[PDB]
Parts: sequence; structure tokens; C-alpha cells
Amino acid sequence: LILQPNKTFACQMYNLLLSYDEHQSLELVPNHQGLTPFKLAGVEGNTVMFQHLMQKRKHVQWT
Amino acid sequence: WEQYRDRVNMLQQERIRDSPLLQAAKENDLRLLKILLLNQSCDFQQRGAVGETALHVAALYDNLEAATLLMEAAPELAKEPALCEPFVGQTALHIAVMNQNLNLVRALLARGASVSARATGAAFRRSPHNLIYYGEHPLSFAACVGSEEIVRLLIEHGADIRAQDSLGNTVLHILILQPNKTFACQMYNLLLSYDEHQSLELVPNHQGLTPFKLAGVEGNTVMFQHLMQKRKHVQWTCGPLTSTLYDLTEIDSWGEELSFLELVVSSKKREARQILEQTPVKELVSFKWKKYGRPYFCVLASLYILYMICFTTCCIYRPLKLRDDNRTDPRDITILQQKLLQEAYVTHQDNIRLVGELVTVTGAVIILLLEIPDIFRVGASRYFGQTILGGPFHVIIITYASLVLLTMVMRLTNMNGEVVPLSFALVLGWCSVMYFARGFQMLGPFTIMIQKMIFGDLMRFCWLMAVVILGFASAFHITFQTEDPNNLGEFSDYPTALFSTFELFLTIIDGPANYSVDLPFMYCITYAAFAIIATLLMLNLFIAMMGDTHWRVAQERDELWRAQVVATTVMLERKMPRFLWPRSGICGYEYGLGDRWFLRVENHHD
Amino acid sequence: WEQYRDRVNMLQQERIRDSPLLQAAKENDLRLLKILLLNQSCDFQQRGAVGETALHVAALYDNLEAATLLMEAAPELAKEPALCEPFVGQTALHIAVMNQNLNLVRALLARGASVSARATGAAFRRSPHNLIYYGEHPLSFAACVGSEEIVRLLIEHGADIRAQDSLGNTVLHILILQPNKTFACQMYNLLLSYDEHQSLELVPNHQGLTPFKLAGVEGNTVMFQHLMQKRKHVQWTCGPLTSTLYDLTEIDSWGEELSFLELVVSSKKREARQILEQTPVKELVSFKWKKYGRPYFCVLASLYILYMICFTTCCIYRPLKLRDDNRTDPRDITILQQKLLQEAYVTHQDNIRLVGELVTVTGAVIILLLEIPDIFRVGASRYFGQTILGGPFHVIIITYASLVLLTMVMRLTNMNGEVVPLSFALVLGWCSVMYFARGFQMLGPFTIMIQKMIFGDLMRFCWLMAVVILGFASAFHITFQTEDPNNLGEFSDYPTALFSTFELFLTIIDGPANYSVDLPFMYCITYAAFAIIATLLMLNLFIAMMGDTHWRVAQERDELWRAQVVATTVMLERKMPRFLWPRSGICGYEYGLGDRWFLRVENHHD
Ligand SMILES: CCCCCCCC(=O)OC[C@H](COP(=O)(O)O[C@@H]1[C@H](O)[C@H](O)[C@@H](OP(=O)(O)O)[C@H](OP(=O)(O)O)[C@H]1O)OC(=O)CCCCCCC
Ligand SMILES: CCCCCCCC(=O)OC[C@H](COP(=O)(O)O[C@@H]1[C@H](O)[C@H](O)[C@@H](OP(=O)(O)O)[C@H](OP(=O)(O)O)[C@H]1O)OC(=O)CCCCCCC
Repeated sequence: LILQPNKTFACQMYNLLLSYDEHQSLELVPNHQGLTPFKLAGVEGNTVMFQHLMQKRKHVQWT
Repeated sequence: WEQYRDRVNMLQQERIRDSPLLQAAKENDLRLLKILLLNQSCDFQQRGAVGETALHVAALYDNLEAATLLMEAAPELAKEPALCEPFVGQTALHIAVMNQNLNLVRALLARGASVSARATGAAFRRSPHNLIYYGEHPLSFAACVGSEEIVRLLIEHGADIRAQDSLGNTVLHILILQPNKTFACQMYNLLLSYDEHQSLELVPNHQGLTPFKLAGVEGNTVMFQHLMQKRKHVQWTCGPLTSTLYDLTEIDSWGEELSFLELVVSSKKREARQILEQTPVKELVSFKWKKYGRPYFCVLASLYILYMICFTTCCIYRPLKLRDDNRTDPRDITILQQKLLQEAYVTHQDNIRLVGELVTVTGAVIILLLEIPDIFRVGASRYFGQTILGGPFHVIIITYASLVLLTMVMRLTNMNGEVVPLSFALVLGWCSVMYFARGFQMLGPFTIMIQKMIFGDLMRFCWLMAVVILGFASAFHITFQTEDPNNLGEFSDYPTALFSTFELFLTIIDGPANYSVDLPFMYCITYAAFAIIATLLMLNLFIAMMGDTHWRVAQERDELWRAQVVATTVMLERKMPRFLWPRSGICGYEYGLGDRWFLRVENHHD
Repeated sequence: WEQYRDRVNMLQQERIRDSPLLQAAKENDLRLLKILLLNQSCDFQQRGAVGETALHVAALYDNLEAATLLMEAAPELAKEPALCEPFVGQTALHIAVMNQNLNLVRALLARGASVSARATGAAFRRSPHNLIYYGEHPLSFAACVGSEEIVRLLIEHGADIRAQDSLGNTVLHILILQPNKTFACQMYNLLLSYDEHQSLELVPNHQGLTPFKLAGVEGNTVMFQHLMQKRKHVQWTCGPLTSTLYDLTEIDSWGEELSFLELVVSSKKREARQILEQTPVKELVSFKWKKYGRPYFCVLASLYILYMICFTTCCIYRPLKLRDDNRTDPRDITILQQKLLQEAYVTHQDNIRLVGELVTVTGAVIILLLEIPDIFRVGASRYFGQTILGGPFHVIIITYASLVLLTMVMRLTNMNGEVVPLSFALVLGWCSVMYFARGFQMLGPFTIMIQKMIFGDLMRFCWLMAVVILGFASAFHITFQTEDPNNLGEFSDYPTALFSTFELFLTIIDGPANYSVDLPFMYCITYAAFAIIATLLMLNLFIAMMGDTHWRVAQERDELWRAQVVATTVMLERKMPRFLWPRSGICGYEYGLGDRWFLRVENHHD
């Protein structure tokens, strides 16, 4: 789903996969190359997918 | 260093997370917070990492209900500020004003929290590290973020209007220091609706700047126009055209030494040159330049051109005499040497040269008497580094005067080697005539983009160029260290091997080619590669870089030419006789309107 | 000088402010103004600083009620105008018309104020100082500001339509002189609604221009299109395509000497070349150029090329003979000298040269017979300074004819030094063939951008060249006054030190480098700096500057090529036989439509 040509809407459908990922996790399993999906989004230049991945890791501590 | 602020912020999160009361104030949950209000075993006056109370946290996270809960549980807790290094005086009322919480600010002023509290910490003072400069006062914060009801509630609850911080800026200065937000102009009107009895408009900071002068130096054009909606008034109109008079009392600033236009044109900020095109500023300096600035600048330009003519015809005819010891040396050129001073002035032509020598020495004296107080009055880094005020030319003219005075030192000591100060003075001084080329509208910004190329392109490209001519010069030297220096002596020793490779980089000197001898076979290989990488590739790339910076200047030619003529107009406003430079504008004391000088311009709109 | 007008304007404000009546008329307050009407001690005919009455003030500040109250106080006060220098004849009816007050203008014409009053002040005459040129008449002001009901009210209240000012312009001329406003075009129809019995369209000014010719010379393209809606009519249409005939009676202007197109192409205003692309002008001069202009211009271009070939093969074979005395001089070149006229024509080849000499002399005669009446008929600054009409080439051809006539003068006096005027004539005349290069569509505007760069770029860059080659030439000279002029004599004396530094600036002559002798150590330092600042920096900045100027021309290539072919088409329209240049357009006298010549064009629209 990362390897698409920068389509926005499957971004939300990425959430659907992470809506149903349960018990490692699907986010940490590598391929035969040995790449995390975060690393695949990094190497393929999917910036929208990268920003959507960094919505979950970050949190605001104060404003 | 900014990692300390990250450590303080996550240590604040540590002290919030450890304490159950501060965690309950952050999370906005009232359930355990009721028991925290009820029991007397817990301490409500506990400190954070800095000094933030739980009411500080509840003001920080827009938690007004928990703040009011411990504020009934502790009414005296609101007045204590933070007490560590980044927040040495931050109250929660500053945070509640900054977050625009109307009910929390109304409750905080209803319970008598301090309104004149100064938050003089390092985070609130201006810096490149802090992203905002909202000030140190609650009235400052309320006007500066742009909330009307909060600042009017602060006026009705105390908060005297004059509030100078550690930098000395009042409210109007740091309303002007915003990044060009329009609506704060209307907020400025609110402050000028509530300014009464000097006035707030005239009080300076620790730098000694009016808010008008701070608007001029910071480039805030919208505030500058908004300030001159109050100063101007139309005196008559007919048809499409109105005639209006502008007050130049704080523009020309006749009483004050350090003038307003000197603060505009010598500003380090880039955006302070778009404020120099405004509707009474362009006309005032255009009247100064056309009526006075161009004729006195042109006669000074002709006088300096004649001074350099009288200097170059003085030094072309300099004393040299035939040497007594014969040459007797191969690879040498010498006919004649320098002349001693006892026979340097013996004929009438020597006296005609000598009066020119005294002209040049007194020219050096009147140059250094017009630069040393001028470099002392504004500082070294302010005046030499500013490209608008002719600083690169003003170090060159100073270097000329020091070099010809060093010539005057050397000649009376009768020692040789005087070709070098005449050569440096004669190359630097005729390039300083470009300093007088800023006046003409035809040939003005050419001399600013020449110095722009010198300090932008050929500061970066010379380090990329001195790693090619060094390596290729060393490569050419080794291929001709084995050979002779007679048949092909362009790389005989290493200084001329550097200089010939430099000249071959510039394609001035022809390629080293002697077809009557067998050249080394490595030389053709390492010179063909030189002709690829250096004459073809790096030279014309740097020509294209000159074309790009020439385009970059040529889109904005008039914006720098007007700044150049403002700089030289306010330079000839100073250092010149007062009877020859009368006050620009018309007087108006005989017109009964006061002892203020004005400028009438007329426009043409629909 | 414009400061006098500022002094007059605030002196007007002084005379308003001192008088209570004028202040009451300015402020629009009736309370003390009623007492000012009642008492007879005050004088209602008091003057301003110029002559502005209270009615003038109340008309100037849009105060109709106080104006009408003082007209009931004084009905005779309206007819008196101002009487000082900037407002020589300004009435307040001009001001009320200009401010578009319908009720005030109706009251002023109801009380019998003058409608034919000429406002002959310096503020109303056209100048760069005055921002508007609205005219001198009330009908002029009403038709010029853009009001319909006011101008029709002025038609019904007198105001004869023909109204020539001190410049002699009528209403239509100074309705054309607006900055291209569309709606006034329709109000031109309003003037053409009330023009009756010559007509108003044909009356000239003091310059001698028809209003159609004024629209031609001022570049008012929208008014030109509106004027040629009236002249043209469609004769048939089918499908998408219409055929319409345009009247060229005032385009060609066969009766008048100074033609319409001569006023268009020799206009000082830049915007008068976009009117030259219009639908009845472009087809007419394209028919003139294709049918007649290009063949006669090409045969004149071939005749001038053959004349210069017959001149250069005449002056290459010039009389030259071996000198009688021997040289006996080092640093000298001379083999042969000039030849005396008694032996300059002795052989048949000398006669073949001699008939070419008479060809060149009669060519100079027929050149100066085609330029001296032509420079007398339009003036010196009109014709030499205009770049469209080949003025830079027409000073060059005149310089050719004067130089070869001076060569013929010098040859018959048998004195030497004829190499110099022959050399200037021979170099200037082959550059004048670019004058014949304006005709071809391929290589046309290259010759206009070459002269554009000569007069634009290299008049500003020559002064920035002469502060570098002078300083560096003088710096190179001092390093080689000490040394010998044999091993490195490129800076021996100061004229060749200027010329060699100029050539080293231009990168033509190779760098002065003699590796078989020890050069001065300052020379390499001050020449490395020269190769940086001049060959690398200063030159290619000017090369990219020429590239930007070439881009500026090349965005507008066809707009200048069409102007060039219009200029040479109307220049070959004059100075040429009438039987060889028949009248363009078709006659229409045999078609019974009148003695007016027309041009039929067909178009293709949806
Ligand atoms: C003539 C002798 C030297 C005069 C000393 C005074 C020299 C002098 O007046 O300029 C100082 C200059 C920095 O330039 P400076 O502080 O005035 O600021 C720059 C200047 O405004 C340039 O015009 C800008 O364009 P560019 O990007 O550059 O094209 C540049 O970027 P930007 O505004 O467009 O964003 C601005 O940052 O520093 C040196 O390189 C000198 C190195 C040599 C030091 C030699 C010390 C002798
Ligand atoms: C060939 C001998 C000289 C011929 C004399 C006649 C020379 C001649 O015909 O032009 C006159 C010229 C002024 O040019 P001129 O009045 O025609 O008007 C300029 C002309 O239209 C240019 O093409 C325009 O572009 P640029 O900006 O220039 O690129 C320029 O600006 P703009 O329209 O774009 O806004 C216009 O202002 O004045 C000199 O420099 C001559 C100095 C040398 C005088 C030497 C006297 C011998």
C-alpha cells in the first residue's frame, strides 16, 4: 500500500489495516530485503504516508 | 544552547507526571481532584521543575474548571510566579492572557492577581532561540497576540500604559515588532484610543528609538502608513486630485542628531528598504536629491576626479634616476632606480610636481578627517560591513589615504621600495570613483552588483578555484621539473607555475606550446584535461553564476538605486555646511500652523 | 519650479484661515455664516492669495449650501475669476464642473455666470509639473472628466463647441489626451452628437494637427478604433467572412505635405507604435512595402552596396609612391608615402580609378542633397535623435559625405595626411549598410538592438571601464617605469599603457609575460587582481547585461521591425518620383462614390 503513486485516500485505509492489526505487530515485520514499512516509506519517498505514520508516534506535550 | 530548553520542558513534564495534582490539572479530570482539594495532607503550594503551580498547568492546558477548583481551594496561589532560569517571573495570568481564555482572565483579575508582573525570563526576552517576542507584561501579551476584550479588561483592571521592559520597549514597539500582521494595526488604534496624559508615542527605549523610528528600522510598512494616517490631513481637493501635507517633524528630525532616515537606510533588516518608497519619504529625499543632493554630489564627484587626475599626473612624473651600478645579470630587467630627495626637487617641473604632492597629502588629511570620526560615531562593524552606505568603498578610500600617507612617510625617510604603495593606492583609488557612480540613475546599481558579485560569487568560487589551479599547477610543475626552463619556462619554479595556471584558467595567456621541441607525453594528457575541466567547465559556469546574480539584481534595480541615493543624501546632510544645506520642506511658522515643517504633495486617483 | 506652487497653495490656506468668511465656507458651517451674510461691515468681494472668492472656496470644498447662501447674498459675485499667476482666469464654475456637482453647476448657470470664460493659468496649461491637462473651458472640463449630464447642461446653456485654447486645441484634442480611458470614447460620440455646421473634426491646432492625427501621434488606440468605426462600412458579407472598405483620405493625406504616418512613426511617445498595428494602417503600409517599398529599397540597397564596392576598390588603389629620403630610424616603419597629384594620374589604371573618384564625389553630392533639406525640414533634434527613422545611421551617412568631400578637398590641395579622413569614411560607410538592413524581415531588428546597446549599455559601462583601465593602466605603468621597455614594452609610455590595458580588458592581447626575465613582484599581484576584477568579473557581467538587453528587444521584435519598415516606407514615399510612386489604395472616382481613395480588406471571424 506504500508502493502506490502517492494516492491520498488509501492513507485512511492504512488506518483500516491498523484498525484491525492485533497480536510482533504488522508495523515491525520486514520483507526479504529487510526493510520496515517505515523504512519502505522512507526509501520510496511517500511523504504523505510518512507524515501519516508520524501522526501516531508524536504527541504534543504542551501548547 | 537550545538543548537546555528541551531538558527544562521535559523536566516540566516530569514534575507534572510525578505529582498527582499537576497530572490531574493537566488531564482535566475532576474526580480524584476533588479528593485532592479535600485532604489537607497534600501541599497545594508545591513547585514544578521551574516553579509552575498546578494553576499554572491548568492555565497552560486550557483547563479553566480545574484552575477555578484549586483557586477556590487556594485564592492566594495565583500571585506567585515561576522562579527558575527560563521563567524567572512568569505568572499564570500571562499564560491565560496569551491563550486568550476570557473567563480565566476575568477570574484571575477578579481574585486580585498581579497585573504589573514582569516576566523577565530568557524565554520571554527576544532572541533567535525564542520563536516569538510577545513581551514581558500582560497588557503586552494581550495587545501583541491581538485580542480586544482581553486588553480592554486589562485596562479597566489597572495596568498602567507605560510599561518598559529590560530592553526598554513599551507596548507600541512590540506591537510594531510583529511579522507584518495587519489587524494589530487596529489594536494599535485601541492603545492610541486609551493613551492620555509626555505621550506614549514619544517615549524611547534603551536604544533611544521612537516607535516611529522602530517602525522605520524594522520595515513594518503597514504600521508606517497607519501612523501617517494620523499625521497627514488633506488641505484641498478638486476633481480627481487631492493636495495633502505631511508632517516631517519626526521624519527629518531636526532636533535629534541620529536622524530617522539614518536609521532606515543603515538597517540590517532587508525589509526596511520597501518602507523607503512610501508617499512622503520618496518625495522628500527626491526633493533633497534633485534640488541639492545631485549638484553637490556631482561637484564633489568632479572634484575627486580632478584630484585623482592631479594625483596620477603627479605620480607618473615621479622621481627616478639612472642607477650607478651596472646590471651584469642574465634574466634581469633594470635600467634605472629610485631618486634621492636631495636631487628630487631641483627644477621648475619638480616644483610643479611638488605643489601637486602637497595637494595629494592635504587630500589624504581631509579624507581621514572625514572618516575617523565617522567610523567612531557608528562603530566598525556597522559602517564597513553595510553595503548600502558605501562601506566597501569606504574601506577602500581609507586604505588609499593610509597608503599615500605611508608614501609621504617613506619618501621623507629616503628609502626605496616605493613602487608598491603608489601601485596599491593607484589601483584602489580609481576604483573608488565607483563610489561617486551611485548618484546617476543610468549607471547606479552596476556598482552595487559588482560588489555583490565580489562578496557573493567570488568568495565561494575562489576556494573551489584554488583547489584546481593548485593541483594542476603542481601537476604541470612535475612534468616540467624534469625538463628545461628555457624552451618552455612557463612552469620553471612554483610561484610562476601557480601564476601561469591561474592565467590559463582565465584563458588570457596562451597554452604552453613549443612545437620545435618534443614535449612530455604526460603534459598533453594533463593539459587536455585542464582545458576540459578549467577553461571550458568552471569558467563559464561561473559566468552563468554571474548571469544569475545579474538577473537577481536587475529584477530589483530601482529598489537599490533609491536606497543608494538615500544613503548618499543623508551622508551629505551631515558633514556639510549648514548655510549650504537648508532645511528641506517648508517652514509654516509664517503660516501660523506652528513651528513644525511640512511637505505638500498632490496625487491623482479615481 | 514646483515649490512656488506649494507656497501658493498654503498661502491660499493662510488667506482662507485668516478670513472668517472663507473659513466658514471651507468648514461648511452656517451658524456664524448667517451673521456674516447679515452685517454690511464685512466685504463680500474680498480676495484670496490668488483671487479665490468665498464662492471659489465653497465650490472647492464641495460646499453647495454655503455657496448658494452667498449667491443669495451676492448674485454678481460668481462672474469674477482669480487674478494671480497660477490661476489667471479660473472661475469657480470650472471647479464646480470639475467636482461634478450638478446642483452647484445648475445654480451657477441659473444666475448667469460666464460659460465661455478661459482659465488661462499656468496650472491648467499642459506641463510635466501639472498632473492633469483638463483644458481651459467648462465644456472642456465637463467632457474631459467624464460627466454626461453636466456637459449636456453646458450645451444647452450656451458654450459654443469650437473652443481653441492658447495651445489651439479644441475639445476633441484634449479629450484624446486622457490616459486611455474607454468611457470618454462614448462621450466623444456625445460631442459628435452635437457637432453641426467646416466641421469640428477637421479644425487644426497651433501645431497644425487634425484630432485624428493627434490620436495617431499620441497612441490612443481605442480612440483610433472608435474613429475608424465611423469611416469604414461593410460592403458585403458571406459566411464567416466580411469585406469592408476603409477611407484612407486622412491616412494617406494626399493634399497635405506633412503626412499622417510621418506623425505616427516620428512620435516621441512610446505608445504611438501600437496604433501602427491597427487594421486600416497595417494592411496599407504592407501593400506599400510589398508592392513598392521592398523592390525600390532593395535596388537602392544594391546600388549603395555597389557604390561602396566602387569606393573601396578606388581607395585601395590610392596614389602611393616610394619615399625619397631614407628611414635611418630605429622603432620606425615607413616604406612609402603619399603621391603628388601631378603624377597621380598618368596611366590608364589611374583613369579607371579617376572615373571611380568622380563616382564617389557625385555620390557625396547626391547624398548631401538628400539630407540637408531633410534635416532642415524637421529640425536637428527631431531627426538625428529619433532611432526609428534611422537617425544614428543618418548622422553616419552625413559624416561619410562630409569626410569624402573633405578628402576631395585635401587631395586637390596636395597635402598629406589623407589616410585619416579616408579611413574614417571607409569604416563608417560600410556600417551604414545596416541602414539598408532594416528592410529584411529576417535580419531587421538586429540592427536596431545593436544601436540600442550602443546608446543604452555602452554609455553607462564606458564610464565604469574608464575608472578601471585608467587606474590599472596607471598601476601597470609605475611597475614598468623602473624597468626596461625592450623585454616587456607593453607599458612603455602612458598612451600605449592605456591601450594595452584596454586590450587586456577586452582579452584580445595576451597577458604581458616574459618568462626569460625576472618580472617585478608587484606586477604579478596587480595583474592577478586585474584578471580577477576585469577579464573575469567586469566583462562578462556586461556580456550577460547585453544578453538581458537582447532579450528585452527580442520580446518585442516585430513591433520595432514594423515601425522600421513604416519609417523607410514613408521616407521612400517622399524624395522619389511621382510617376514611380503611384497613390496607394484604389481610386473610386470611376466608381461614383466620390474623389476619396479607399482600401478594401476582408477578415475572418466567427
Ligand atoms: C573591500 C574590502 C572588504 C570590505 C569588508 C566589508 C565587506 C561587506 O561589506 O560585506 C560583508 C560580507 C557579508 O555581506 P553582508 O553582511 O553585507 O550581507 C550580505 C549582503 O547584503 C549581500 O548583498 C547579500 O547578497 P549575496 O548572497 O552575498 O549575493 C547577502 O545575502 P541576502 O541578503 O541576499 O540574503 C547578505 O547576507 O562578508 C564578506 O563576504 C566579506 C569577506 C571578505 C572580507 C575581507 C576583509 C578585508
Ligand atoms: C551615432 C552618433 C550619435 C547619434 C546621436 C543620436 C543618438 C540617438 O539617436 O539616441 C539619443 C540617445 C537617447 O536615446 P533616445 O532619446 O532616442 O530615447 C531612448 C531610446 O528610445 C532607447 O531605445 C530606449 O532604450 P534604452 O534604455 O536606451 O536601452 C530609451 O529608454 P526606453 O524607451 O526603453 O524607456 C529611450 O530613452 O542619447 C544618447 O545616449 C546619445 C549619446 C551620444 C551622443 C553622441 C553625439 C555625437
